[PDB]
Amino acid sequence: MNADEWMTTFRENIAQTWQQPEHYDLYIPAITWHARFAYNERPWGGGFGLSRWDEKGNWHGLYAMAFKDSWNKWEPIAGYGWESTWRPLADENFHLGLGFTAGVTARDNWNYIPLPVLLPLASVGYGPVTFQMTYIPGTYNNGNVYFAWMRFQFL
Ligand SMILES: CCCCCCCCCCCCOS(=O)(=O)O
Ligand SMILES: CCCCCCCCCCCCOS(=O)(=O)O
Ligand SMILES: CCCCCCCCCCCCOS(=O)(=O)O
Ligand SMILES: CCCCCCCCCCCCOS(=O)(=O)O
Ligand SMILES: CCCCCCCCCCCCOS(=O)(=O)O
Ligand SMILES: [Li+]
Repeated sequence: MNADEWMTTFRENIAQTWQQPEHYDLYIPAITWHARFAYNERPWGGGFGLSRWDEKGNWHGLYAMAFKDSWNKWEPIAGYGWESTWRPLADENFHLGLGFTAGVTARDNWNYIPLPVLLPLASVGYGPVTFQMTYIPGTYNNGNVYFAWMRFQFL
């Protein structure tokens, strides 16, 4: 795909989620686990966002969250999320998704200097209740971890 076009469509999709949002979400960090067991830490925090389901049935969100990181220091993050969404069952309320988030975070490790974030997203949910997650890539201490939250859609 073309990058000028891609960029305008991305920017467009962000602006429509801010200007014409459909719902709010409550984000409740739930669980982290490692991808390569030889896991279950439970982060404290929370967040809020705006979201919509588009004409293709795909999810868009703008969010702001804060959680305790792996040194038990507050870690804020804000960004955009998108998922390609499928509703494969007879009850259309079940939804499965895969996508990405782009945003900015900051950590105590680096004196809260802002850091750009680009990570994958996946989710499964029923109606307004969704278990959604990311994966932090890295080989050795850096990452290889999943982080999941409950997302409760309201209004
Ligand atoms: C509770 C959510 C907070 C999320 C982070 C802030 C989003 C900033 C605006 C994005 C839309 C860009 O604005 S627009 O004027 O181009 O449409
Ligand atoms: C860089 C900061 C990002 C915002 C985090 C929210 C701070 C609220 C104050 C709780 C202090 C600690 O309270 S405790 O519930 O953790 O004991
Ligand atoms: C739709 C909501 C999306 C929420 C995404 C949460 C990502 C948190 C981790 C940021 C990167 C941290 O990188 S680190 O290597 O410094 O840990
Ligand atoms: C937490 C796990 C997320 C998994 C995401 C991948 C979902 C792929 C589903 C295809 C749906 C079936 O096809 S459908 O065309 O009938 O909808
Ligand atoms: C639409 C009517 C109002 C919403 C209440 C639905 C409660 C769903 C709880 C389970 C979600 C579990 O996620 S699951 O999709 O894997 O089951
Ligand atoms: Li709404």
